[PDB]
Amino acid sequence: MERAMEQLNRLTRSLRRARTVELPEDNETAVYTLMPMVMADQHRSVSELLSNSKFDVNYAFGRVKRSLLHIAANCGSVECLVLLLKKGANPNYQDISGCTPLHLAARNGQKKCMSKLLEYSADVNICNNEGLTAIHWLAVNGRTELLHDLVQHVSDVDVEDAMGQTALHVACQNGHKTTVQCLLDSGADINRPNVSGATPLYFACSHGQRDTAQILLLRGAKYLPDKNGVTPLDLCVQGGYGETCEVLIQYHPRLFQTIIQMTQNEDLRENMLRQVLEHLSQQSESQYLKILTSLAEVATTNGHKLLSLSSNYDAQMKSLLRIVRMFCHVFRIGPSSPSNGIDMGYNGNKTPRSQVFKPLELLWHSLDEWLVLIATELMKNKRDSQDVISMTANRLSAVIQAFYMCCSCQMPPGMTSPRFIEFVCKHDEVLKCFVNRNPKIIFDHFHFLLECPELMSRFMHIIKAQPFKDRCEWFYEHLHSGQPDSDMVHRPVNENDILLVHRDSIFRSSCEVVSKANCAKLKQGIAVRFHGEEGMGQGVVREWFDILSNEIVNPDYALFTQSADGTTFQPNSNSYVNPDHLNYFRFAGQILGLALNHRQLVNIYFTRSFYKHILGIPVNYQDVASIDPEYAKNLQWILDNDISDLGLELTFSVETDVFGAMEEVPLKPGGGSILVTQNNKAEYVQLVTELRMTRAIQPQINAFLQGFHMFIPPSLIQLFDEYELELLLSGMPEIDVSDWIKNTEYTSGYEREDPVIQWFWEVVEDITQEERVLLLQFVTGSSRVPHGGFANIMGGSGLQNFTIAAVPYTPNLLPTSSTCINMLKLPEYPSKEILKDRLLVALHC
Amino acid sequence: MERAMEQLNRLTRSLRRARTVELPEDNETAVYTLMPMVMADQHRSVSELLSNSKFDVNYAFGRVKRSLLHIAANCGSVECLVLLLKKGANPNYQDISGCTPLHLAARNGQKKCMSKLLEYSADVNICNNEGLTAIHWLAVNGRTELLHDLVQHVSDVDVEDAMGQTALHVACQNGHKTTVQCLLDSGADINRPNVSGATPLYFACSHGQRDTAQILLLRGAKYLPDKNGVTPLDLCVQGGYGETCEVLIQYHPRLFQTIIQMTQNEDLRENMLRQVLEHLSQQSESQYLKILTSLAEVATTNGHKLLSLSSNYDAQMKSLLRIVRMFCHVFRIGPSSPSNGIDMGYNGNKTPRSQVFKPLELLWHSLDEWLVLIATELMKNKRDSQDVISMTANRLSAVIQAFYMCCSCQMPPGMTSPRFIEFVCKHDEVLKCFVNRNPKIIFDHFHFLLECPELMSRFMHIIKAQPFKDRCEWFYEHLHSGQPDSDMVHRPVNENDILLVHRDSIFRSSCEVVSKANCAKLKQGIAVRFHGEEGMGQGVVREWFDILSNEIVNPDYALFTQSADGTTFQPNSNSYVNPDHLNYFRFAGQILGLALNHRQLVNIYFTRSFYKHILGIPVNYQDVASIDPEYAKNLQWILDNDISDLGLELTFSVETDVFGAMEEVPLKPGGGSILVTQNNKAEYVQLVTELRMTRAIQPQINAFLQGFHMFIPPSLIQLFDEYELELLLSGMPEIDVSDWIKNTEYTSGYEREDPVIQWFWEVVEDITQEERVLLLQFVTGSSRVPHGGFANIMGGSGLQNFTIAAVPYTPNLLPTSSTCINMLKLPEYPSKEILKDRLLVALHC
Repeated sequence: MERAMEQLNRLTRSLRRARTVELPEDNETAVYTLMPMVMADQHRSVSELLSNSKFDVNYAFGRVKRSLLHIAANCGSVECLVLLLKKGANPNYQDISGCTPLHLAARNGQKKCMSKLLEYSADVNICNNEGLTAIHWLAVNGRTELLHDLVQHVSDVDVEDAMGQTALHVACQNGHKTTVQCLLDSGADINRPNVSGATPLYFACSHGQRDTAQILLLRGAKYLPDKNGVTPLDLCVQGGYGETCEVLIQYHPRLFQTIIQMTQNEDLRENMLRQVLEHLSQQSESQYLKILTSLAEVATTNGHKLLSLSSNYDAQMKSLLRIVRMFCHVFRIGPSSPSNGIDMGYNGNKTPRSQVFKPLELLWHSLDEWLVLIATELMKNKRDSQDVISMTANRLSAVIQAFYMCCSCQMPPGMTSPRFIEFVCKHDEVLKCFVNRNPKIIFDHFHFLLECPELMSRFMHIIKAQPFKDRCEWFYEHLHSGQPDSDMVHRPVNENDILLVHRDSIFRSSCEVVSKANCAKLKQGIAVRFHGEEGMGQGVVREWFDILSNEIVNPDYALFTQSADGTTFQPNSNSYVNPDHLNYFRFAGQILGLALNHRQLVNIYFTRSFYKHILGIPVNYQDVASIDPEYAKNLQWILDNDISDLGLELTFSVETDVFGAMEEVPLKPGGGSILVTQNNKAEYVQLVTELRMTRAIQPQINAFLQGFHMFIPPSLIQLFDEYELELLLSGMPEIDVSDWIKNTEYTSGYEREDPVIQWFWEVVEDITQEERVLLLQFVTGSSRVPHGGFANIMGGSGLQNFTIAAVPYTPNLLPTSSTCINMLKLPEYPSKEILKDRLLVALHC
Repeated sequence: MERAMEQLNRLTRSLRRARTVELPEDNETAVYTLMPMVMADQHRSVSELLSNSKFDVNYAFGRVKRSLLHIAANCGSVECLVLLLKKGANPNYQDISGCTPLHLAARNGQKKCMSKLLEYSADVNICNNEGLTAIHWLAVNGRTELLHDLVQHVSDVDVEDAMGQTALHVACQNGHKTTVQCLLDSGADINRPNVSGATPLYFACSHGQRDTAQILLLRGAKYLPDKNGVTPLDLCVQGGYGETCEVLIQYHPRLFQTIIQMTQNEDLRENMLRQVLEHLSQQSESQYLKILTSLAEVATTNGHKLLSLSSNYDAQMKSLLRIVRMFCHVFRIGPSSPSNGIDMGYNGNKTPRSQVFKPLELLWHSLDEWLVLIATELMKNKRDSQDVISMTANRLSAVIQAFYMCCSCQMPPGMTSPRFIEFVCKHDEVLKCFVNRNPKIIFDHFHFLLECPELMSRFMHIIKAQPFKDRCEWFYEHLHSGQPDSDMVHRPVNENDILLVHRDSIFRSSCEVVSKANCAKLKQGIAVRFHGEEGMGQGVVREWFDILSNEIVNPDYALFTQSADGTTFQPNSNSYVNPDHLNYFRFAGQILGLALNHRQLVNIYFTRSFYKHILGIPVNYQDVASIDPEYAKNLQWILDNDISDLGLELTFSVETDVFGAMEEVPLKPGGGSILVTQNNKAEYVQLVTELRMTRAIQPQINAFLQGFHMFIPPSLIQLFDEYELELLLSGMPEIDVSDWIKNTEYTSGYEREDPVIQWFWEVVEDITQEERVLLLQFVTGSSRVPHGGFANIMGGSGLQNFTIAAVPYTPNLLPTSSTCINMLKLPEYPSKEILKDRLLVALHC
């Protein structure tokens, strides 16, 4: 009969909202309704008509093949969970990844399921095929409360992955508290060696969990190395964190010495040691002393042992520096307080210096014990001057580097001790005797001993004591290195190495651009752009300079002029008319400052005065000649004469006919109140020159350098000679001896028939280009022959090719090059060997 | 004798600082010392020993060949300037560019030089070979003071470039005051026709110099067109500035009408007219009226003249809109005050409406005079229904577009007048009769008449009145256009169309990404990136979606489930457990929202309910069947029966067994206090359904759409049918009739021997793909056959290939597809033509 509808007649009336019929005859259908309702947490609904059914739970679903009993892990359906277990189940199934509802409850954080599951039970000691246990699952997650609420059910703390890790091994690898105390309360093993022999502790010293480690050593946790032999402590280094060591050392003060041993080694990136020592140094004064004290002893030891001659030059030496460099750095931060860094409040100290520095004093005394002998040895070796000398020199070279390092920190910034100088006072001989052997060297050991101008304030001395001929291939080092100082050999990078130029007004526009940027972004071969247009990288860069190669010397802002030669330039004294000029002078040197760093020439060259004022020299007498010959020619006549002869005196105040005013102005205060002494003849005119400069040069020159020194520091340049200097502004010349032969002019009734000229050419045609280029400028001032060759020489005004001038000028005297006359004046030597020998004496100087 | 040194013996003593000897015997030397000293402004120094010399000034220098007399232009060396002119000179030389020291003094701003030069004189009427005169040089620079101080020397104001420009022509082309008044005071010509006939005034109307123009028309400056015939006034338009016109019209009120004539034209970018009219409208109320009034008359005229049938469809129509569109825009800014914009303070007005709108009223009355007849014509044409009809329709179509434009501005935003509706009330017949002819059209004229839902709040009406068969190639328009609404056919661009994804957590990561951006940046086929890695543009984009094609339907956050069919999805009702879900639902639609805009499928498809809740439909009865058959099967049995039969009633409060509570809850307040009426049988269960939805669907659905509508507005979609909808989510299917033939299942003791099946296939194999795809889903619900073909069908649970079912089900009735049974139930038609004809009646519906 149709009474089968009667159950539904109840369902429709009052249960159709909640439920359907449990007679679809497919277990897959049952999940298609229950799978929500399980997750609905419909506690008893699941049972209501399920009271009739023929579908057991051991059948599962999904590609996982997972039962709803697993699913109940998710939403906390504890009542349905029980309802399932009234039906029965084997919860720790062979799930696809070795999982189980228990693990999944933990992941879902349903407490009561874990409880009610474990009011029943199924073995937890099981694992995933991926490795983990229930307990390990919780340890990484650090799921404390359930995990403490879990231990009551379970027997063993020997639980392990098949790999062997315990929960204990996890919680410090991850970093966590509570997992400790429970298992400590449970009585687990503290050393519990891994398969590799590692320990729970061994993790933490990789980690930085200072506080647990404070508990464990309190708890009595043992210290010991790996099965391989390494220590825990080598790791807390590479973790960089030092309070964890500070915690460690409260439990083991013994090991403080070990760090002094860990630094002798060389396996490390040294910087990490600084992190540690930086911190600890700021953890006591009494520490801070004993630290430095101990270091010096090591330094002192290795110092002696570098002089233990068998020591390799590599081993001891590198060990040394790594102690010293920090030692220098530590003193910068400086005398610590207990538990704290540098002693605040009181700027002095408790007289540490002897206690800390005594081990040095023996080494330096020991150094002195060698060096003082050594001066005797090489100096006494008078008739006769492998090289143990050069060997031992190198060993000491490291030490010589120390003597700046040890010394250059207990002084304000930049300033040196005269104690350094006193060292030089005794050993000056030997010091020359090294560079006598080692031209190759300065930028390695000595690199900074030069660098100080306050030492070069004397040690200009040795810079000259090494003469010119050695400087050539190291004049080249500044080219085929970067500048061999490492900040200049090296080029940085930045995310925006780009500048945008406005094309029609590059002279003022670039001033608006480059002023709007900072040095470090610009200390690089940066690419350049137009304003709103690309420029093909290097292309616009070529355009940008070589346009500025015009704009700079164009009278675009009333800025420069040509000197008396023509074919060159010198700044206009009158550029103070328009006050922005200094912004252009600062700008000017910056632009050139790039030109040399990245080493493409400029299509400009300048007179001699300008290079000289840059490079820092007091300009000599004869440079005057390019200003006006009628001035200089007659001053030369004065250099023969004295006050006794000429029957005239200089009024030491003269009409400073400048700025539309014959400004009566003295030579000098005090200088205005004297008459000419015979000694003064060149000396005031030097001052007239400098005072011919000061009116426009002095402010403007400084403005120019301060823009210039951005891109090269002033002191790298001290090698260079001003004559050679332009070669990086212009490249080497094509030495055009061929076209030179073509247009040699001759005077004094004079043509190549003269054997003097035959003897002349015979010397010329064996001369190095390193001297031919000098002679070219020595007599022209300017350098470059035009594009076609030496025939293109125009003399500025009238095509005066170069002239060779021999005259009855005394053989007892040296030449003078009538420069803008494009001429060199020479004495007629009597004979060949006299010419061939003494013409060299004439020309080299 | 050596007494020649005596002059220098004075020089050294007291003049060597200031001077040298003037005997170098080269005039080029003299410049090499003086060229500074000239610029030094050494007033008298230049003369001192120059008193003896043999070098005249007419010799010059540089590639310019320029004298120091020119150079004195620079620094104001008036005394030296005179000193030169004591020596004599011809200052207006044939300089290289036709220049002269006078021009150069002006450029350098040295007043006295200009004075002292012109205490002497040389003809200023000369010019540059580049074109300019002295006076023109000053005009552009606007160098007033010297220029006023200049006129006293000079005779003519007829001065001109050889091109013919006067100073007067310059100063307004550039914009400047003072040059006017001086020459006005001088008595220059105000019209002064150029070679092209242009005038000084003619420049200003290109320029915007309102104030001079205020002076000139005050001064009596004449108005007149070009030699070509164009006006000044056409330029002040394209300069966009209107007060200059406002200045103009104070002097010429007559021309106010001309702008009404300038807008009829079509040479212009219309926007500039808005700039003008925007301003002027805000320059009086009485203006503001007369403006709109005049416009309507033009509109009214052109309106009639569009109905002057000879008018081309292009000309009058475009003229119209350009009046109306502004007219609409003007009212937005709205009723102006005198001299000012919109009347502040009082939100009403002075009753403008009839005065402004009357010209419309005739046109619309005139429109009504046509349309009311026109309904008669086409409707009375009853036996018999080129096409002047379609022609005149198009003409009116423009007008029909007006009727929204004229109407949709005196109302708050979005809302319409029922006056519009009243128009439809009379003309509904004709309105259908157009689209009856014009399927092709809506997005051109009507585009917005649809767009209003408040009009579609009725005009849903005509959207259905046009039936399905027309929608196919315009269902395709949304594909082979963008969406044919222009904002969607068009894609914007931005400088950063880039998003950065984090690869291992794309589901939550992308939520962190896309929430961190704004719509307009994202309304584009934007490229995508990984976090710290590139992704090959389209590649990661494919990866990003097609990973999300998994992540979305993965139970990754407890979000979706599979529906009863399997092989599809529906949202989990239980996703309210974890409150961020709405952020994912909003997120969800956004992600899909891109998928359709840029038209690559998703590797997902959904059930029918989900599409229906999206698209805005009230879900029908039979969609229920995918939820539970045991529910739906028995409700079907109820649809045969009524309260009279079944002997049962629904308790209108039932156990809402949800959230672990048999929540006794009514059907509805008021619904809970009734018993079943026979009419109610489907009606409450609809409400049960919607209330089976509301518990989870209602909040979540809205969250999903609000993320979705970002990338398509809701109303573009109103064309679509939900069945066809998925094709843009999945692409068209490979219609696999071949493999379909291979695995056709058969039941009711039934195999292809039956002629019914022969008659079946005979109909099937002529069916369009546009209907075959429907039938596939009509009986499967799901769409896609797996990769290998129709043989891969798995039925979800048990490989139930599709089944064809014919039964003694009455021929008087239509099919029902037992869908997840993969079956279609059909009546056995008695004969072939009955099958061939009436099976169509069965299947199309």
